[PDB]
Amino acid sequence: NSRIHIGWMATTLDVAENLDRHVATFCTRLGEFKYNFVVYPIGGVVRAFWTPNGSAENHPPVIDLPDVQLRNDLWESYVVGKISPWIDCDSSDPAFASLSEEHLLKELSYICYLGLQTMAIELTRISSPRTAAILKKWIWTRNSRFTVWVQLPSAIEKCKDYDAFTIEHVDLWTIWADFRKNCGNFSGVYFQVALTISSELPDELTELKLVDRWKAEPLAAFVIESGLFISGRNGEASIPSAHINLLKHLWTTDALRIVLRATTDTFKYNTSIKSEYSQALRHAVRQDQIKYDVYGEAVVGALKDLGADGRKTVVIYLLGGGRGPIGTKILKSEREYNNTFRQGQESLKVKLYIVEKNPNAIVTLKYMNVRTWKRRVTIIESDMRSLPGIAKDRGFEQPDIIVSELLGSFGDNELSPECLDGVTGFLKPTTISIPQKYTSYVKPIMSTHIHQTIKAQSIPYLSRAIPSHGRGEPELDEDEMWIQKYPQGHVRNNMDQIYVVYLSKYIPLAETTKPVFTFEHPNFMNSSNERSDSIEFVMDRNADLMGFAGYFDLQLYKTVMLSIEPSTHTPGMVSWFPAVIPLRDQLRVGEGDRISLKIDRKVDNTGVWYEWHVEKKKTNGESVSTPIQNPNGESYYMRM
Amino acid sequence: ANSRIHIGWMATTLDVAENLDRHVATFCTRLGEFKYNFVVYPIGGVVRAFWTPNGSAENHPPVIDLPDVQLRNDLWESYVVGKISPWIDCDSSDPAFASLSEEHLLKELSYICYLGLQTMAIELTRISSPRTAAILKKWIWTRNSRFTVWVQLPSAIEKCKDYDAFTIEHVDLWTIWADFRKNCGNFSGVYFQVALTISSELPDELTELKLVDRWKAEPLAAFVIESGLFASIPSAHINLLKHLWTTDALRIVLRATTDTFKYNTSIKSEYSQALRHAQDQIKYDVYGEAVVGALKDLGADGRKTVVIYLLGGGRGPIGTKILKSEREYNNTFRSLKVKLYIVEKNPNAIVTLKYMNVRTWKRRVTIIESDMRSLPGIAKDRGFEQPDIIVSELLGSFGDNELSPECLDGVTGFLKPTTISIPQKYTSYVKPIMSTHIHQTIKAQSIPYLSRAIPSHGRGEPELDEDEMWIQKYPQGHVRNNMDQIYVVYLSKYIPLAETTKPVFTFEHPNFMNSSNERSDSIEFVMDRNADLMGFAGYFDLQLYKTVMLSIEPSTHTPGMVSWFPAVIPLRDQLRVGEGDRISLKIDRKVDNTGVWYEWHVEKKKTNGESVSTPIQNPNGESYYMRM
Repeated sequence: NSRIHIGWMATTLDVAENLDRHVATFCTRLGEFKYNFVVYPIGGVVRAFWTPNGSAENHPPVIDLPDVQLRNDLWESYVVGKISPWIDCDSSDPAFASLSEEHLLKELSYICYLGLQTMAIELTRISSPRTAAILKKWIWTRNSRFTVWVQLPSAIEKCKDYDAFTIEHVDLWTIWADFRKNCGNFSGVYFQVALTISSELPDELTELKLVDRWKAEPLAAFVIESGLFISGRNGEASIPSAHINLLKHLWTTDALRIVLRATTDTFKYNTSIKSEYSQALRHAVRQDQIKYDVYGEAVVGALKDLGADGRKTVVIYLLGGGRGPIGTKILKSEREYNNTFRQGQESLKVKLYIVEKNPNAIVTLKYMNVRTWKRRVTIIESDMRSLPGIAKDRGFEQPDIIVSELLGSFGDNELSPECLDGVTGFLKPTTISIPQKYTSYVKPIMSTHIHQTIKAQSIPYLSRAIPSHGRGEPELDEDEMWIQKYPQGHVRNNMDQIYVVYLSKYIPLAETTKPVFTFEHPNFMNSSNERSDSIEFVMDRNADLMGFAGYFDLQLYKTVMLSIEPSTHTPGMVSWFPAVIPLRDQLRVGEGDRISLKIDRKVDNTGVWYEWHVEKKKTNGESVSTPIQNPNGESYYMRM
Repeated sequence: ANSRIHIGWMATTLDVAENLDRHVATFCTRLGEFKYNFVVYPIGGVVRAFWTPNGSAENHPPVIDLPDVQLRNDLWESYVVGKISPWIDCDSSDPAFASLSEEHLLKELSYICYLGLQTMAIELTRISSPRTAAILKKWIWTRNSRFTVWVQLPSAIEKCKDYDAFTIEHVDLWTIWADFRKNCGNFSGVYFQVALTISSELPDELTELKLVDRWKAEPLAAFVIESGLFASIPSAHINLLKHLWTTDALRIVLRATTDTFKYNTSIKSEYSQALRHAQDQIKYDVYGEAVVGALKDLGADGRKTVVIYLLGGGRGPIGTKILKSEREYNNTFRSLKVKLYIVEKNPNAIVTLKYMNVRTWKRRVTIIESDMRSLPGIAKDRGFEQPDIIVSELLGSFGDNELSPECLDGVTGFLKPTTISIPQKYTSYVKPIMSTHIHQTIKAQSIPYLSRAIPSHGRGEPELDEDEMWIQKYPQGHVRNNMDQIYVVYLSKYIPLAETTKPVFTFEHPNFMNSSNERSDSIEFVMDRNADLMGFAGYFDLQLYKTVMLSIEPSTHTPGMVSWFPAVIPLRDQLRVGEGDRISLKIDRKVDNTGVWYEWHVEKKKTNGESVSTPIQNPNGESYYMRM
C-alpha cells in the first residue's frame, strides 16, 4: 500500500459537528480507514455545501477552515483544497456569476494562505469561459508553483449547459482540452486533469481509440464514485471488468492519486467499508521565538512605566496581528506583569484590540481568540490607516500602547512608517508606541558571488506573467496571454532592487557600518517619512565594490530593543537576514578612496521606493558617480 | 580525512618521456600510484606544449597530437585537466606571433572541447591579456557546453612579460585576476574561476590578512604549488593555505619546479601527502553487410583490387568495418584486395584517424583531411584515382536533415560512371501526433542569462550588445523560434493520430544528372477521432545497396537500434481535429547559397470542404538553417 495513495473526498455525507474545527481528528480517523490524503472543501463545509437558491438576503458563509488547528507541513501533505461547488462564474444569471468570480477569487487567495500543494476545481459545464479567465490569470501571475486538478463531470449530460440538440462533436475530452486551451496551456506538470468514473461508463472511456487520448494529457487523478456493488465472497465490494480494465489501462505511474467519492447515502458498514473500497481500489492497478520574547519584555516594561501610577485597566492595540503570537505574547506579558508587580494588591487588566487587513489572517485570529484567548480580544478588520474613523464611530476608546512589527531587513523597506503613521489622529499625546524607534544602517561589501547571482536571474517561460517588483503590472499580449514586460531591460531591472540575502561569499570594506535612516513613533508631528542622505566610507585596499549590505536595529521601548547590525546582533536571532543594495556594475576601488552612497527614500501617492547610487573620490579630489539606480521605483516599488 | 582532499599533478618538461603523447593512461596510473587523483596535462600534447619559437617562419608549431582513442572518454573526463600550450602569447608584442597565437589558442580550445574535458586551466603570463581575454570571452559565451575553467596566475606581479616597475602603480595578483575576470564578462564564478600560484617567496598580499581575504570573495578554484620547499612547508605557507581553504571542493596541483627530478621517487609522494597534512553496433554491422554485398557484386567481375572512398570517417568505425569486411570477403567468395580512402574535414578527428591508421589499419588507408566537396581538385594534385564505390553517412533522424545530398553532389564531380553510391537512396517520412507534454515542453524552452549568447539554429549568429557582451537575438520572438525548428525526441507521453506514415522527400545517389536538391511535397492525412494535433513525428529510410538497407520508420524499423531518435516537425499551436478531417502537411525543402532549410505548414479541410491553413513556419530558415 506504500505506493498507492487513496484520497477520500469530503461530501455532504460525512458532515459531522464542527468538522471544520476538527480536521485533525478527521484525517486521523479517515487515515485509520487505511487512506492517506483528503480532498476537503477549502472554504469550509458550512460554506462549501451552502445552497445559493435563496432570496437577495441569502449571502454566502464566510470562509471558516482554520489553519492553526493543524501544523503546516501536514496541511501540505494531506489536504487537497477544492472550490465550493455552488460557485459558478459562468452562471446564466449575471449577478450570481459576478458573485461567483468574487468568491472564487476569495477561495484561491485562501488556498494560497493555507499553503496547500494541490488543489481541485470541478467543471460543471461544457464551456467555462469566465472561470477560465479568472483561473488563468490567477495561476499565471502567482510567484509560487502549485498543482491543479480539474475534475470533470461523469458524462456530458450532467453539464449545466448541455442541450442534446447542439452537442455536435463534444465529449469529456473536448471539455478538458477546451478548458486547458482557455487557461493558456500552463505546464501539465502543474495544470492537470482528473477524470470522474461512475456506474455508467461512457463509450469514449472504453473504446480504445479514445481512452488513448488521456495518455497524451496531464492526467493526475481518477475520481471514483461509490456507484458499485458487493459481489463475491462475503459480499466483497468490488468493481466491474470494464471499470477495472479502464483504471488498469490508464494507470501509468504511482503518482496518479485516486479519490473515492461518496454518492450513496450509505453510512457504510457503520463506517467500515471505507477501508474495503481502499483495498478494492489498491489491488486493481498494482518559529522565531526570540523576537517574540523580546517583544514580551518590551511590553512588561511598558506596563511597568504606567502600572506604577497604580492603573487598573489599559488599552493595547496590536497593529497587524498576523496569526498572532504577539497577541498570545501580550496577554502572557500582562500575566507575568501582574504576577511580579501587583503582589497582594489590585491587578492591572489589559484590553487588547487587534487590527488586521488580510481576511485569512482574520480567519486565524477568530479561532485563536476562541480557543486560546477566550473571547478576550476585539478583532478589527481594516488596514490600520483607516482605524481612526471606525474606532470612535463604532465606539472604541483611544489606545495607550500601539504594538506593531512591520520591519524589513532595511528597516523601513516594508512600509512600517506609513502604516504606523496612518493611525496618529486617534491617539492620546500620552500614547507610547512600540516600537518607539528604529534605524537603518549600511556597510560596503565585496563579493563576485552576490553580484553575479543578482545579475544573472532569468525568467523561464512559465514565470513570464509573474508581476514585477516595480510599478509595472502584468498585461495581455497579442496571443491573449499574460506577460510581465520590462522596458528598462532585464539586467537593469535585476540591479535596481533592494534584496534580502544570506551573506556568505563576501567581505567587508569597512570595519563598521554607518546610520542611514531613523524613524520614531508615534509621529505626532507628522514629519515626512521620505528621506535623503549621503553615507561615506574609506577603502583600505585594492578591491571590487559590488554594493552595500543593509541592516537596522530597533528599540521597542527604552532599554528594550533588538538589532540585526553585526556589532550588536541579537544572539541566535534569525527573524531577519540583511538587505543588499547592489550596484549595476562592480565598482572598483583602491587604498584611499572615499565612497559617498547617495540614498533617497521617496514616497508616492500609492507607494514607496529607494533611489540610490555612488560617488567615488580618490585622494586627488577627482570624483566619479555611478548612475542613479531605481529611477522612479520602476524596478523596485513597494506599494500600498 | 584523506580522500576528502584532492591532489593533482601538473606536467612539465621535467617529466617528458618518449611517445608520451601516445601513452597517457599508464602515465596517470603511475601518477595515481603516487597517490594523486587528477592531473594537469597540456592538451596539444607535450611535443606541442613545450615547443619554443625564436626562429623565423621556419618554425611552425608542433601539430596537436594527443589522440582520444588511447583512453575511453570517461577516463579523460574524470582525470585529465586540460591546459593551453604555455608558448601561446595572444598578446605578443609581435603582431604576427599574436595572430598565430589566436589561431592556435582557438585550435586548442576546440580540442579541449573535442576530448570532452570537464575542466581546463590557462596560465596568465601578463599583467594585461586583452586579446586572450576577447578570444576566451567569445568562446565560453558561445559554448552550449557547460565546462569549468581555471585561470592560473603568476608567482608575483614581478614576473609578468609586460612587467615594468615604472608604471606598476597599484597593481597586484588580484588586480590582474579581477581585470581578466572583468574582461571575460564576469561569467558565473561557478564555471569561470581563478587559481593562485604559491611560489617559494611568499607575496605580501597573501600574508597581509586584509589582502588575502580578497580571495574569499573570488571564485578560488585551485592552489598551484611550486616545489619551492624542503618534505616540508614554512609557517606562512601553512597559515595561508589554511586561511583561504574554506571548502573541500578546492583542488591543489603539484608544480614540478626545483628538482630536475625528485632524488627519491618516493618524494614525488612525500609532496602530495605532506600537502594533505594541510556504441551503435547495428549501423556499422549493416554497413559491413552492404559492403560485403558490394564486393560480391563488383568482385564477381574478376578484378583483384577495388578502391573505396569513405566520405566522412568521423572516428572511423565505418572504416575498420570496410577493412574487416574486405578481410572477410576474400574467404567466402574468394583475390580482391581493397584500397581505402577516408576523407574528413574535422581537424580534431584527423588525430583520431591517424592514431587509428597506426594502431589498427597498418597504414593501409590514406587519410585525407579535406572537405569532401573540393576533393575533385585535390584528386590529381595528390595522385588519386576515380572511385568504384563511395561509402558515406551524412544522414539525420529526418534523413536529409543533415545535408547529405549537397556534399555528395559535391563529390559527384570526378566520379566514374560506374560508381555506386552507398547509400544509393533515401526517403523521408512523417506521422501525425498528439501530446500536450511534447508541445508544452518545446514552447516552454527558455534561455537563462548564462546562455544568452548561444548561437541560434537559424541564419542568426551572436553579436556584441551595448555593454560589449555577446548576445544571440531572436527578432522573430522566443516562442516562434521555439516552434519553427525540427527536433529529435524520445516520444514519452504521446499518441499517434494515424496508423501508418507517408512519403516526403527522396534523394538518389550518385545524383549523376545533378538534379536540384530543392524539393516541395504535399502530404495528406485523414483523422479518426476528437484530438489535438501538435505536429508530426519525422522519419526516414535509406537503401545502402540493393537488398540491404536501414530505416527508422515506425513499422520498418531496424530493431535494437538507438542510432536515431525520431524528429518532430511541431506546429506553433495545437490543431483541434475530429473524425474525417483532411490534413495537408506542406513541406518545401529550400536551398540557399550557403545553407539549407525547411518551410512547412498544415492545411485543414473538413468533411464539408472548408479549407483553412496554419501559417508558414520557418520562413527563409530564420529559426532553422543548417549551414554549409
